[PDB]
Amino acid sequence: MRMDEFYTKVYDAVCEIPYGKVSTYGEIARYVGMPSYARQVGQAMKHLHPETHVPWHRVINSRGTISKRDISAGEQRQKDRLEEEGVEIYQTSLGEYKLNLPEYMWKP
DNA sequence: GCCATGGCTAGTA
DNA sequence: CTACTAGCCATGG
Repeated sequence: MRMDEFYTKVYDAVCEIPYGKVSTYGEIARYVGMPSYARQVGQAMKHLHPETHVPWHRVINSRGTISKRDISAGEQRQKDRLEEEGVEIYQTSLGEYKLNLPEYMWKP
């Protein structure tokens, strides 16, 4: 399998998500049959124009937190998205937006 | 050829 | 609970 097909598969998947629930970079590389490519899933999302109707925000690291993404402050748009999604979000000791991971994982 | 990034994971201290 | 490991891997200079 080449890239770009890859990219799409992902995108389609991240639309397969149910409003409210979420998944995980790894939990998606694993799925589109490309287990190891978790890190590329981040990038895939990193790309994306702001004009999209794709559910970027509702996706996280296996830690069940908003990944750092060092270069950004959309970490907030991601937050202010799901407290909008009804998903309850709790800020954390020395920073961090975390939340009950397994209330919201996704299943066929 | 190289390394330096990256929205990563899964260990084990 | 945190911190710091291995490994993983495009992508671009």
